[PDB]
Amino acid sequence: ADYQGKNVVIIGLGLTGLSCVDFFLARGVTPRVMDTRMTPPGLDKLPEAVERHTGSLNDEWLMAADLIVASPGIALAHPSLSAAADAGIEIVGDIELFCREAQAPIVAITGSNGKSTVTTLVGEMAKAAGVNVGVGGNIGLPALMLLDDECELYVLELSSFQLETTSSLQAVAATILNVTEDHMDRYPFGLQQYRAAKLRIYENAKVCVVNADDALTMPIRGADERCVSFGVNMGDYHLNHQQGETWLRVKGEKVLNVKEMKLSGQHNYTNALAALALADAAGLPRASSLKALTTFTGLPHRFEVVLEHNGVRWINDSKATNVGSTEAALNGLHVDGTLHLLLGGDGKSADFSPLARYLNGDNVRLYCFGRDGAQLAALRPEVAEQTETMEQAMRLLAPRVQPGDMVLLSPACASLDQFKNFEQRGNEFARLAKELGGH
Ligand SMILES: Nc1ncnc2c1ncn2[C@@H]1O[C@H](COP(=O)(O)OP(=O)(O)O)[C@@H](O)[C@H]1O
Ligand SMILES: [Ca+2]
Ligand SMILES: [Ca+2]
Ligand SMILES: [Ca+2]
Ligand SMILES: [Mg+2]
Ligand SMILES: [Mg+2]
Ligand SMILES: [Mg+2]
Repeated sequence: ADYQGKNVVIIGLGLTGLSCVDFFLARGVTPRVMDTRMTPPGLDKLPEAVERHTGSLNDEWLMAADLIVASPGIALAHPSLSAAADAGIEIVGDIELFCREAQAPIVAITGSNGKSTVTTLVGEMAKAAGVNVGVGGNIGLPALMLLDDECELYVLELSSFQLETTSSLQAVAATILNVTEDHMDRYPFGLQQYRAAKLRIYENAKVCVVNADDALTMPIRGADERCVSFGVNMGDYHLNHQQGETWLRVKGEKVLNVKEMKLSGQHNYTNALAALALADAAGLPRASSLKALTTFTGLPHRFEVVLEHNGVRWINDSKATNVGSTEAALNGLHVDGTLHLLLGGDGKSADFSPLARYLNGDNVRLYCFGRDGAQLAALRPEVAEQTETMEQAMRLLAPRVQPGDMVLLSPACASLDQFKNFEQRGNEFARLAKELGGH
């Protein structure tokens, strides 16, 4: 598309907004930019020529624009944007700009949880085939930074927020991995409104990879001839457990024993299935995609085995900052002895009731900490202890573990009451696991 001579206004000075600034400058267009923060981080990366307004939105700049490029962090429902829309001003996001320029096929991945794992895994499948693949879309690698005529395949992680402002995506393969009650400040009409944003990913997709276990991932008018499913018990791509072992199964055929993989957890096995389905649909060779499943290490803090010693597996799932992530960790969980489950932090008013279903059984102990520890201990008080900190909780459980046990940090909560971020929480857990369980 051609933006020469247009009055372009960008909202957001995070890395996404900065990537939009670069996009227009590279095309000889000098945009204006605004951010509601007084001192956004990206301010000191801007060139002198770019007019900027911080500390609020600038309504007259919006109402004068030919094109508004909105960060995913502001809602189309914000009054200033609604007023611009009412005036007929075009509002797009970075992904819309990307889709108008992309000259290679796009694999598009959304869902409440699992996006970065599946996106990274599809990217590894492409790399194993020797494809110059561009993987991005998260806040650390905005999609526009990937645009290059040398790129042969794009693999994008897309949020519901980005999909709301995107109309031109034509994915070769698209998935909604799952939909769980989250992000509800932005979706005041509930789960079906959150879903509706994600459902946009299937518009004009050639193949829709759907979750056989989550009906909210089905396209809006239902399953159609484009749909390929993945699931635990059944689907085009599913899991087979027999005689103590587990295999990935595709169209009625085992393709891989999961012992060849480096990932753990049933939900990571279904992530592997979704990735394989997407890669297959994209035209990547099956053999190299399976090879990638055997070499992919997984991402830090995503149900990550940081120590396996003396028959005890210590699992850093610090990125489980919400209930849906921890529920998926507990569902189908394989533990020979006792699960020592670490829950805690700032739960952001979540309903933890869903976790109760998994917390019966004589082989579970809860160790609850942080701001909302008392609420988490209440799930099942007779097997629960409460401490202030994660380290205190780990020192409580360490003398009790036995071969066959699992120590799982899957907090279901944000870390910011006690840590700088979830990476610091997971790194501290890994340090303590080695101190306390390594000998
Ligand atoms: N398919 C899934 N369903 C639910 N939770 C998942 C799934 N895949 C991974 N998770 C968990 O969600 C958290 C974030 O995983 P990640 O792959 O970073 O997702 P996202 O990029 O969507 O934030 C981790 O706790 C991880 O174990
Ligand atoms: Ca802003
Ligand atoms: Ca206490
Ligand atoms: Ca956090
Ligand atoms: Mg992500
Ligand atoms: Mg079901
Ligand atoms: Mg609170």
